[PDB]
Amino acid sequence: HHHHHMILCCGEALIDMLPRETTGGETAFQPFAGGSVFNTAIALGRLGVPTGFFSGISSDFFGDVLRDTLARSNVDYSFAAISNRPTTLAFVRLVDGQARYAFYDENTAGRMLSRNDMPYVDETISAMLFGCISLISEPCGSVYETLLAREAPNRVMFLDPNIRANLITVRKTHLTRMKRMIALADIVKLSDEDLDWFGEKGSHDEIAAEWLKLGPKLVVITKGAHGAVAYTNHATVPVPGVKVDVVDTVGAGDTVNAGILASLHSQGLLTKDALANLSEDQIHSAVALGVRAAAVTVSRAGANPPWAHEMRD
Amino acid sequence: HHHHHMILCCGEALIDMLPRETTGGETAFQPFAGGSVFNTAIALGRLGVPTGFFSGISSDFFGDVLRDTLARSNVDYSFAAISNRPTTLAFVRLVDGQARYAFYDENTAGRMLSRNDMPYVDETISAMLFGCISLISEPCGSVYETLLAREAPNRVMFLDPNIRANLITVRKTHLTRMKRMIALADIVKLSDEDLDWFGEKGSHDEIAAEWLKLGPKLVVITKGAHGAVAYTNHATVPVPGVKVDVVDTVGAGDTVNAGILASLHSQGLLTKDALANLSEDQIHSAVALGVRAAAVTVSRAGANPPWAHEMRD
Ligand code: NA
Ligand code: NA
Ligand code: NA
Ligand code: NA
Ligand code: NA
Ligand code: NA
Ligand code: NA
Ligand code: NA
Repeated sequence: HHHHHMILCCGEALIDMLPRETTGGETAFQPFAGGSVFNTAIALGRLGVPTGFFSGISSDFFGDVLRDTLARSNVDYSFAAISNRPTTLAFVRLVDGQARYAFYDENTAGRMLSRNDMPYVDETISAMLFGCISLISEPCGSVYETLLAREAPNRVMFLDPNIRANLITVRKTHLTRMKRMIALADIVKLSDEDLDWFGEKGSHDEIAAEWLKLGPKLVVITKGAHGAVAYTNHATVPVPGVKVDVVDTVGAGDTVNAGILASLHSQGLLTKDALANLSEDQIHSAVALGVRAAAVTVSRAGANPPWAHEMRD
Repeated sequence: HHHHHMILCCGEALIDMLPRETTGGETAFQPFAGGSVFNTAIALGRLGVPTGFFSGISSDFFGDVLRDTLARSNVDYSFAAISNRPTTLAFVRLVDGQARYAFYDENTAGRMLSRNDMPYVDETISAMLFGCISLISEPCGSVYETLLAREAPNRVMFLDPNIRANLITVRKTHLTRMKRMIALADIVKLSDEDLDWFGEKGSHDEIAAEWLKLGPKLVVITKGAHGAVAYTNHATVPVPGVKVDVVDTVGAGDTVNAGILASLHSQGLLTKDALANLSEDQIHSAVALGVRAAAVTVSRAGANPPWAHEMRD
């Protein structure tokens, strides 16, 4: 009965433009489907969760790449708003030792979203997910914030404040905005790197405790190779990392999101009441699935999350 | 004395994003410096003509590619207006048999040019050059049109209406605008493909005759492999093509522009009076240089025009 309820992901869908060598031996940019909320919808799709995607998607050929990717991962993107504006591009370049970024998001299909584009949300939507860059950008951010505010009292809200300082150099109004978004979330997952960008005092375990009093019932901090720690009002759950050979980490965190949600969905715990009474074991299963799933992704030039027929054992 | 006068190119500078294969065996886009007026400035630079470039150039890394390319071809781009807006991108993709295009020009450094950015033009500027896409785009087009109108009475104007239907599907106001630009030009060069987009009656040789009455003293129609025909009020000059093995044709026409101008510059004929009295031989030398120079470009994945120390014999 809970099994057919949908998780509706709301946020950015973009193209990661990553440097590769041509056969001629020179630098080119290879287009990958991407975006944190997008990547999470894909991973939820591949895990067999009924998944929706609300966003602004272009009708150009890059938009085509995104819709094709969603469709092949069984994500329902009928919610999405299609226009003739271009697709967001995120450029990564290697200069000497380090990466440099260029964010091409002028007048895009994603950025120029409108209140009128807001989707109808009925009782078959058990949970919704929001991300950082789309919530912070203007004018689309106003739309997603509105949507989050409206449905927060009705449904499970998952928030991933993935700070991308490299894409958009972050300021206070961004940390200010994100902070007042946290209040509206039931589940919050962020990396230890993300949490540091918030200027808050104390231990990581201490910060999590403050946020649990702000409305979230579950806070998850991810620690790269070292796995993650999950915090609620009833427990703290360390989950060890998994050793694997890493090609890259694009979309790794997004897969963690998906595993946590898929497990809770599967366990039939995606209600506000059930999240308030999670046992230690239920928390561990969710975060562990998240970690296992991300193990696969980092292996093969992700964002390329695992199908559920992968991870079979 | 005429030898130190500068040709000032005014128009777009963009990045051609062309499909290549990665070592991994998949499609990527390789960034090339490009833009018709840009390509022409480069070629004039490499031919040893004192050359200027007025345009809108980004401060991002794509903008860096363009400034580096200009600098290494000895083009003076101090006239250019630098801002923090992104660089124009022109995507080409091969789908089945044919090419498909995507033009990414939202809120760019090039497109958002202003009246205030207009350059000071003194008596050391013998000639100026304008192109199509920048003259048609808004709001930058208003700026270039203004500039052309102001300096037309003072200096030699060269106009290249290179129609790019694939980049921007062309409408009447574009043909209307281009047409009323032609009046202000002393030299006009366009391809037979370009001329067809104008809906005008009669033979190509007939059309050229009409335009010569509109103000232009010299009209050149290029015919791909078959070379070109040059028209004035005193003569008609067929110039045969050159047989070469062609890698591509990006920037070919732009090199023709440069050779015509370089030759006239060298011959000391870049004045309104001298263009009104060109002999048959003087016309032939100019257009022939244009054709020879373009022979080199089409050979090596241009826009990559010849240095004058190439073409040495
Ligand atoms: Na397209
Ligand atoms: Na914008
Ligand atoms: Na966006
Ligand atoms: Na990966
Ligand atoms: Na940059
Ligand atoms: Na614009
Ligand atoms: Na432009
Ligand atoms: Na070429």
